[PDB]
Amino acid sequence: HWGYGKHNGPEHWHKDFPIAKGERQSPVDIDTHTAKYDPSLKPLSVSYDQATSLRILNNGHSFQVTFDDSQDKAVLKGGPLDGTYRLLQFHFHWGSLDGQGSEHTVDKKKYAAELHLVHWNTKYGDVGKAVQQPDGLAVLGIFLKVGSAKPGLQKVVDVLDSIKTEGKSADFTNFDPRGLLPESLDYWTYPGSLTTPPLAECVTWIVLKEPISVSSEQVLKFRKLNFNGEGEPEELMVDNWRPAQPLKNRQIKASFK
Ligand SMILES: NS(=O)(=O)c1ccc(-c2ccccc2)cc1
Ligand SMILES: [Zn+2]
Repeated sequence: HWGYGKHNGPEHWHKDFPIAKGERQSPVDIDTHTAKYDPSLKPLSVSYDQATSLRILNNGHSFQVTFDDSQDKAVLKGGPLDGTYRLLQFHFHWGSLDGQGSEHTVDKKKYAAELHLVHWNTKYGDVGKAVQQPDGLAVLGIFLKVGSAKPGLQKVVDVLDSIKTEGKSADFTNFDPRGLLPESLDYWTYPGSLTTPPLAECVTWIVLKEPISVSSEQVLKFRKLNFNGEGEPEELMVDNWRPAQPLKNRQIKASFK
């Protein structure tokens, strides 16, 4: 199946998922001088006070923290969105070195990593239905740069040796995703897609302008994870990012002047 190496990486994905060459693929480069300020954009509403985390999982392409989405516990609203979207999971994309790893770029600048908080539109009832709709998901993207440690990330870092290889999972209850957010919720937004297969064109992307800082020790622990399952030749889970895709007939809008 698909992955991030020479022979199964993003250049190959269109063969099994031909929407890879579609009209609203993600990620994209955010040209900040071309993105237009929209004064009609509302502030984001991030309501995570009741978030209920469940598990942390190595899925062979990232690690994921999954939440209870059977109720409106942790929801994203406002911004460019109409309706309520429930937080299902978050995961990251990162590099083998600090100068690459993010999926979106800002004036061609690459961050060391990128956090994706994945939400689905409750009017579609479940995420499987939502992925089939052009407004089915909203992914909140947050850049990571290397500098000071992010204290709200360390509980995640602490447990990664227990899910080194594909298929391993662990209890990861009582995690507060509010500890991963930057101060500002100013954002860019465009219509796009999932950045891994099935690459469905179902995502309103909301990318925050302010990155969070993480320490070199924290990102080091990401780079120690493995794509392989246990017992297979060890291939470090690094550079699990899709490069920027053609913007085509899309405009990126900014919530801030
Ligand atoms: N990297 S991402 O754009 O935030 C992403 C989120 C969810 C999914 C996904 C995969 C399978 C079923 C539902 C959602 C894929 C990519
Ligand atoms: Zn992602």
